[PDB]
Amino acid sequence: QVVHTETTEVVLTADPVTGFGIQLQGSVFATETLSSPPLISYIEADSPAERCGVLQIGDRVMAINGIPTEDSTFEEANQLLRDSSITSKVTLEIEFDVAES
Repeated sequence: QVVHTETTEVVLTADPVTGFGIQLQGSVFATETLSSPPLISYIEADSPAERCGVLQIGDRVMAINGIPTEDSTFEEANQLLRDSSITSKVTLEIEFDVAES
């Protein structure tokens, strides 16, 4: 159970069905804590994020498509996901903390 902590660059592509079944809450749309920054905490059983083979609940998004969000803006996160349609794909910079090997 080694302890780690790094940032990952997960580039996703808007699926022709749903697009981005993955949701990121800025500690506002969840009863668990609030007034906090935006992060990933929701994936679909058929979304590019789930099938990305490198995404899960816990990823701290703080630099998506350039926009690292300001303080806390849930609406901002959703906007970034929708702004991915422009290029058909987005690059979300997240931070993970390994705590189990």
